[PDB]
Amino acid sequence: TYSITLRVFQRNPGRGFFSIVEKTVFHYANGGTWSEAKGTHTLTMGGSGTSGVLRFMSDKGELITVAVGVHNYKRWCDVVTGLKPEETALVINPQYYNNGPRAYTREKQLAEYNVTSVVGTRFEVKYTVVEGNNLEANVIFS
Amino acid sequence: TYSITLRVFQRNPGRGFFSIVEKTVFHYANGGTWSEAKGTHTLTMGGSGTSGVLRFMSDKGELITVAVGVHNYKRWCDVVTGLKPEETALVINPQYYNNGPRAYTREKQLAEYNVTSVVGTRFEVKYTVVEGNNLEANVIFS
Amino acid sequence: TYSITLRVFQRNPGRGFFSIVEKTVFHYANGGTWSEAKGTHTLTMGGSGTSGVLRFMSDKGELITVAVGVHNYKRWCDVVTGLKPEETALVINPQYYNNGPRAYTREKQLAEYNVTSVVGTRFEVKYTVVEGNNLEANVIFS
Amino acid sequence: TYSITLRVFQRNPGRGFFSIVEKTVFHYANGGTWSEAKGTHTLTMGGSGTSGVLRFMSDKGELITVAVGVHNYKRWCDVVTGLKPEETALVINPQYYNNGPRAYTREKQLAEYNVTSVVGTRFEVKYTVVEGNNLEANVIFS
Ligand SMILES: CC(=O)N[C@@H]1[C@@H](O)[C@@H](O)[C@@H](CO)O[C@@H]1O
Ligand SMILES: CC(=O)N[C@@H]1[C@@H](O)[C@@H](O)[C@@H](CO)O[C@@H]1O
Ligand SMILES: CC(=O)N[C@@H]1[C@@H](O)[C@@H](O)[C@@H](CO)O[C@@H]1O
Ligand SMILES: CC(=O)N[C@@H]1[C@@H](O)[C@@H](O)[C@@H](CO)O[C@@H]1O
Ligand SMILES: CC(=O)N[C@@H]1[C@@H](O)[C@H](O)[C@@H](CO)O[C@@H]1O
Ligand SMILES: CC(=O)N[C@@H]1[C@@H](O)[C@H](O)[C@@H](CO)O[C@@H]1O
Ligand SMILES: CC(=O)N[C@@H]1[C@@H](O)[C@H](O)[C@@H](CO)O[C@@H]1O
Ligand SMILES: CC(=O)N[C@@H]1[C@@H](O)[C@H](O)[C@@H](CO)O[C@@H]1O
Repeated sequence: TYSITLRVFQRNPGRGFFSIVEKTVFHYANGGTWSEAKGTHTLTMGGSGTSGVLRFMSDKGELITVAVGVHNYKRWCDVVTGLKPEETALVINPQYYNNGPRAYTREKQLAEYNVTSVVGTRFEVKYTVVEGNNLEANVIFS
Repeated sequence: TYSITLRVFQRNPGRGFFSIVEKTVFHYANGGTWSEAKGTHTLTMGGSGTSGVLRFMSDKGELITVAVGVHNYKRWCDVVTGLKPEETALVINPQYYNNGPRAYTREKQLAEYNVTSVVGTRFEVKYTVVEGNNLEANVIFS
Repeated sequence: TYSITLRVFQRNPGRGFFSIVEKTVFHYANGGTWSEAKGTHTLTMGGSGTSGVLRFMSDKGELITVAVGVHNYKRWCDVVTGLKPEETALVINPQYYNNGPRAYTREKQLAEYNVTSVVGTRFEVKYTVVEGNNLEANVIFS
Repeated sequence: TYSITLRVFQRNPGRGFFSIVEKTVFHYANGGTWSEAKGTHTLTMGGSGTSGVLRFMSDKGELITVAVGVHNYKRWCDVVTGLKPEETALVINPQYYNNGPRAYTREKQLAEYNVTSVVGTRFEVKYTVVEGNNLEANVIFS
């Protein structure tokens, strides 16, 4: 099994406050499950080769997704911003597979990624434990 | 908009205790979002014609999904039991659409549904507010 | 240290639906902390001789407290029903100590307790692991 | 009635990550209740003259309390850091009343407060809606 445990940091009240509105798990590698403990979020997966997505909405209406997973035994991540209401995590998660338009990002096996949305919100995913089967990352909104 | 607010009742400790492991929203009708308040769960959707799925796992390992949505201005529900780890909510939710194998169940526009899993767990979804745009249902595990 | 992990089973929609409105920890035995994981609640305490209280409110306005702790190396529990709004958990938890009016109930060291309230709600606390330092109980509203 | 709604912003992973371990409500003004919605925390109180406390613990072991309430129709707040395990919120909340050692801080009726702890964690409470019965504040750990 692989697990990825996420801690969500929110830095700047001027951007609003984000909460989870959707959590998906892709079906490869015997799937997996999201759980919550002590304010953190863990994605537990049946092996290497799958992922999950958290979609967040701010109290100012902004929609963004955070994807994390393991590809060929190495962690990966992505953040997609500027989403329309119909672009749910259910739409987004599969786009990393089956030659979809986000596969290239999974293939990078990134330990960190940064993006600013068009409306000016900074997002970062930074793995703090980057190797092995019990991975850890901070997700930072600013 | 349509909303469906769910209250989860668990009746029988002998079946174990269930918690949410995934929440999806289908992309029709401008999508929608899950939220939590006072121990309840609300799916807020952009109009009639979409749905969302909660997947639950018990502390005894059982996996089941609960689907709720609105089809042609009437509520619907379903429960799928006996799921394998790879049959995530991300797999299940789309199966109600595009002539998928669960579409017939959405088309029934049920205000209640009952099923017992092969391992003996009873599940019921029962709408308590069955008309209008602010729907309410109890989800009962036993 | 001692821990008590609680699973809350709400059986009967006719009583309405309860959510937590307060959680206290008494200061003996070097105190302790409440945490949440996978829909459960754990009180971790620094030794034998302290306790914590969860207060619940139903969406029909009913207020009740559940107390759990360890007294002379044995678990105890209590449920107080029919509470007024001014009777917060902060009021109730100390009443088990300093020769307060609920001390006798702590002293019973009960592994199960059943009480039905003035509005008809049935409450049960039943420990499923009743000995040792890693205690487990079901809290059932019916 | 008065309500205070809190949004918790954790800015700095270097301080570790905090989660709630206790929530108390003082018994004046007919008491009150904590609730959670969309990742936020609301204390609802029966009138002016009471308060509640959230205690937080970081995954590095740090214990701190945030107190919020209404005194003579004006909001107040306080943050206490460097707490010992025996100094539970149940100990701290009453210290603002009955001529206790923190009463002066309540009496200040602060709309903002900044304190940095012995281990270097910066805390700020800042009310964003500072008048009326529907109060709002950001709680920032940095
Ligand atoms: C071992 C491993 O991670 N295998 C994965 C496989 O499961 C699938 O995700 C594929 C997608 O292009 O990428 C890899 O081959
Ligand atoms: C108005 C309405 O609910 N329309 C829906 C549409 O959105 C889609 O879900 C379709 C699937 O067969 O079922 C209906 O036509
Ligand atoms: C060892 C042990 O549990 N000691 C406790 C002590 O901590 C205190 O709670 C007292 C209350 O009357 O009951 C016992 O003596
Ligand atoms: C109206 C009002 O806020 N009254 C309060 C009262 O309830 C109590 O908290 C007291 C503490 O010294 O401070 C004020 O007098
Ligand atoms: C502005 C923005 O959010 N762009 C995203 C980018 O972050 C992401 O890596 C890519 C692949 O999923 O899709 C979009 O280009
Ligand atoms: C035993 C079991 O869970 N059967 C489910 C049924 O409940 C559901 O309505 C149907 C359509 O989704 O799929 C399966 O037949
Ligand atoms: C009806 C009711 O809630 N009675 C409670 C009882 O359960 C509790 O054990 C006792 C001591 O705390 O106080 C009250 O008698
Ligand atoms: C370093 C620290 O946490 N000091 C606190 C201060 O913040 C608080 O206002 C006061 C009254 O409660 O108690 C302590 O002096």
